[PDB]
Amino acid sequence: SKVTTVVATPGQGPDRPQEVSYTDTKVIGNGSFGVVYQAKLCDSGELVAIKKVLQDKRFKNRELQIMRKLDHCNIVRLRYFFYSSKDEVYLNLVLDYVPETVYRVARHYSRAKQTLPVIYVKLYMYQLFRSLAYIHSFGICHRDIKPQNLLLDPDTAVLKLCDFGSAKQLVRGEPNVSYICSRYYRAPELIFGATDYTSSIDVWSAGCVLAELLLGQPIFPGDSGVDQLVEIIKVLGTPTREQIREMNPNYTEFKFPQIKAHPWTKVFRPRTPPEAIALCSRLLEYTPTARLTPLEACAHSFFDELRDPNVKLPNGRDTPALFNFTTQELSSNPPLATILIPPHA
Ligand SMILES: O=C(Nc1ccccn1)[C@@H]1CCN(C(=O)CCc2ccccc2F)C1
Ligand SMILES: [Cl-]
Repeated sequence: SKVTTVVATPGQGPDRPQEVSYTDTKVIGNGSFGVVYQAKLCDSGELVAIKKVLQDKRFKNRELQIMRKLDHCNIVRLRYFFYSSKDEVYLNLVLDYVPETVYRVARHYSRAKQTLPVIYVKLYMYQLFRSLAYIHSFGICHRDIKPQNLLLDPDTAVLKLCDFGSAKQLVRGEPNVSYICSRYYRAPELIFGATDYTSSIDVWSAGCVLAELLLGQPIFPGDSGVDQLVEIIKVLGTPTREQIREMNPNYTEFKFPQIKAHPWTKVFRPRTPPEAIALCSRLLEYTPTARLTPLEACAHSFFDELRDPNVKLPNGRDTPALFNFTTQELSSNPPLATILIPPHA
């Protein structure tokens, strides 16, 4: 029956603080940056996650500034934020609580020697690509796409991208650090130490998630960058000098095993949908500019089942909102609306 009452600022809308009381506070992880609590809002009884992070006095929090601009069905919702306190200041991000992650669901299937039904692979990957299409339209790259950062409501099948702690607006000409993004999901250009990478690193990472959901395990594992590259070269083949330059190591000797392109069909298990494999090959490309855009991925034939008017979830419910595209979200390529928004929508 303990209640904490704070004066917190809404995430969206004008900077107008209000009194917010929450209860049933409990720790649900230490996210390196700080602690993450779960709580229940007294008024509505809705569950929230509170991400407590040490506030730098010098500059405003980049995660916060990005989160306040974002408003999308497939991105974790910032309800409130407030400051508290050691004698240092802590920023608290109050987020809509989502009970599961793709990581946890995938692992349950994995250690039961089962593959996740393709319907869920389609649903999760499509919603990820929508979230990426949205943030990329602002020039914002996530830079840490991985199964742990993909929240899931198992009932509604709604996926929400979270953890914008590494997220940044990439401006052509300005260099960016190459040591972001988690091991297994790092694009080759990042491994090669490129600082002139684009939002297409997120597409590579998304491709790694797709393959993982199909395979039941990470496609490019390895404790070192060298090990990872070998696993990449085993699938994609040895990168041509042309492809190397576009990834952008520049100065640093080449010298990889001269291995042939292992055909994509033999990578996955026998009855893996051909379109799933086709999609992978167009996401996991050496040349960054050669990779599909998020919006192009959404319109790929692998997701056709989702656009079928009779499609429903295995639990009987309707699919979540898949077609409520905005102008912002479609700006990369508006003509695609004729595929993305089907007749019945
Ligand atoms: O954290 C969650 N939801 C959430 C978090 C932040 C914002 C919205 N929703 C769920 C509830 C518990 N989850 C977990 O994966 C276990 C907790 C956990 C373990 C290790 C590292 C971090 C962490 F949060 C996923
Ligand atoms: Cl599920």
